[PDB]
Amino acid sequence: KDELLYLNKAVVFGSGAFGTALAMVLSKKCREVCVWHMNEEEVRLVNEKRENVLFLKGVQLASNITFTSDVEKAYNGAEIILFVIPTQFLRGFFEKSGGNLIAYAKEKQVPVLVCTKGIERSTLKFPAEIIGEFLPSPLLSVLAGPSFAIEVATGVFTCVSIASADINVARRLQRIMSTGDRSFVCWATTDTVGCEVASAVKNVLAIGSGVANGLGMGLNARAALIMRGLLEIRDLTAALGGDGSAVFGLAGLGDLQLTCSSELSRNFTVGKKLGKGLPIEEIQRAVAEGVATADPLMRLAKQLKVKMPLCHQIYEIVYKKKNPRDALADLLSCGLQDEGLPPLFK
Amino acid sequence: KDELLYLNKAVVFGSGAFGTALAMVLSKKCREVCVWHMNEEEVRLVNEKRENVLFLKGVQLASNITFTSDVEKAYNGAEIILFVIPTQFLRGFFEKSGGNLIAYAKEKQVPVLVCTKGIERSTLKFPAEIIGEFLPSPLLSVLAGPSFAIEVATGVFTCVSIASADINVARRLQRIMSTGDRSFVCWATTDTVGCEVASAVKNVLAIGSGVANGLGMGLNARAALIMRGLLEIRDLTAALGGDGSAVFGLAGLGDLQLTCSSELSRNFTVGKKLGKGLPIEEIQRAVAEGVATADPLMRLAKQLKVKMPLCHQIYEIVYKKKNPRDALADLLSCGLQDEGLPPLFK
Ligand SMILES: CCCCCCCCCCCCCCC
Ligand SMILES: CCCCCCCCCCCCCCC
Ligand SMILES: Fc1nc(Cl)c2nc[nH]c2n1
Ligand SMILES: Fc1nc(Cl)c2nc[nH]c2n1
Repeated sequence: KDELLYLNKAVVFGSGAFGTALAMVLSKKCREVCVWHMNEEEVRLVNEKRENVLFLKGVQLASNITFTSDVEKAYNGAEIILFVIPTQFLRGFFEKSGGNLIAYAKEKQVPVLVCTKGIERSTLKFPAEIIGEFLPSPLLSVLAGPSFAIEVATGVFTCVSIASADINVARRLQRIMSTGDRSFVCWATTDTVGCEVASAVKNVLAIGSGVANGLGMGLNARAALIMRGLLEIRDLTAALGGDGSAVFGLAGLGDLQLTCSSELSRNFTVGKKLGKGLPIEEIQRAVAEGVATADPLMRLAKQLKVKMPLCHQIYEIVYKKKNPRDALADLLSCGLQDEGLPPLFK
Repeated sequence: KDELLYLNKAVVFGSGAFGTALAMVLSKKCREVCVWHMNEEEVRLVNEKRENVLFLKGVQLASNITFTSDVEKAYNGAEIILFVIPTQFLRGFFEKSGGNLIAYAKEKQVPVLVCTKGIERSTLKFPAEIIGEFLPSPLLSVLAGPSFAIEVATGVFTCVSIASADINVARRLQRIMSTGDRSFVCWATTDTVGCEVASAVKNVLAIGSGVANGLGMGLNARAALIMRGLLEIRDLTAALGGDGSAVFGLAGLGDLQLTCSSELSRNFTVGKKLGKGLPIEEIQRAVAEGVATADPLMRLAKQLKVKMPLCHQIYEIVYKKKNPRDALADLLSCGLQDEGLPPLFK
């Protein structure tokens, strides 16, 4: 059924740019939308100026969006729950404040949409997997795709995929998240692993994109990094048991090419400074997702015996003061090779 | 063998930007490089100013690159032949001036590299297929990948794929085209059809990218157009008997994302003006490859019963004065769907 679903209430845990942007999306499909933010003082401010001046300045929030520091009131009555809490705080949130939330979600069978991205350092697990330790899979879906927050928040045409092991679960969330004016369109897929992998790895690759630019390279190089980088996402996805159908879709190449072409992003800028010879210490003044993700990514890759040429070199440049130019030469020391892509048709 | 091959002579038929750029690449692997250009008066000019002021202004040609209007002297002694002659002139060139050239190529078993891109209107065939009517396949390879001419001509890091039904043929051309400083790296593949399809369709899609921009959309939209557009390249490739291994590689998504992000390209500008409501007649002052390719592409698609949503709508906007906004709505009238990508791993 391509018929949309409207709800009475939606709750979004995570007040970042993406989370706020998604709250704007939901304000067009849900009579009420609550956005949980821990700092009460800042919550009042946001509700007063009707604008998330903290992480989405310049965008006026719909009048039916209300920020709150009260976890209980936040999810109370919600018919869909979105998690956009940073990876490092995810587990702690559930242990310290998710008790009743979890019970409610299970009791009322409320759909949960995972929008958090990254890799937990202690377990090398992805967001949806972490959340899966507290909530059952039947209620878990992941949202991923080329979706700059500003564009999503202001209703500029955007496409994303919704992933769930059970495609029917994804299709229902697809009916909830897709907007009436077709400005936010969702596509269903089963590849939850591919989505989480791509969402994490793209940030590391984006730093490599920055490096290439700071190294004097142009757009041909960026296109090659994206194409060869996507294969690393594919290989890691396979090793993690993912079906891989999201790799060459919106969450995979779609989001990857977008993220690697965002020259003003912190991942890019950090990479550019690294390509220009600046030491990481000096650059650190700004925590780019790519920097934080590179270590656990490398450890997970090693643990699974997955070779990730680009990501490995990016880790060396960022963590082992490796000279960008030398890293590049090492990458190319492999010699002439075949593109390494299987045929699609026999 | 990852060991490079150097030659005494190389000839490039086609003096355009890409052809000249490739001549620069060859000047680093071939003692002598001839570039055929029909107009003798212009040939003398280029050789005097040692610069292709006609299609690659600003780039000084290597001293071992010589332009010429003499087809015979051009290929005489060449150990590799590149064709970059525009599609519409390809067949006529072989009929009127390729007689001895063809004989020589067959006699000496000289490798031929097809760099021309497009669709011949009269036969709806691709460049390598057209050339295949005069020369045997064993000697035919195709070059495709994200490769802006200026960057290639000046040695800025670039990656491309070399396609040949017989992978061993591609691997040898890969040893010839790849440069000693690893600034131009070639990857071998068998998907000649996918490469030719992607190279032609990308220009039509680039116009759609322009439309999206002139329509007020942002980068999320562009990323979605690239991802969904790639599927049209895939489907058409399948229908033409291609193995498809190039679709998600350098010649496919690599070149596509690059071509769709070139905001200053004619395909983009034409698309932008169309998205802004300007009639094609008014815009035409500049023949964008996308405009010329859209008609034969649509006719070939219809002939093979291949649905190409984006390319079809772009054809309507360009040839049938269809309102960009209406085209967009028609594209989205399909309703909620699954992403439609098969799993890569079982
Ligand atoms: C980290 C610097 C940016 C690199 C520029 C892109 C180069 C892409 C080529 C990758 C080839 C990898 C060889 C496979 C082992
Ligand atoms: C031609 C205008 C540009 C369109 C902007 C990109 C939209 C991509 C969505 C395509 C969906 C196609 C539905 C499949 C039939
Ligand atoms: F952001 C953010 N979110 C949550 Cl949930 C937190 N818990 C402790 N610090 C935290 N910071
Ligand atoms: F460009 C270009 N190339 C060739 Cl080969 C031609 N033959 C006739 N006009 C032509 N224009």
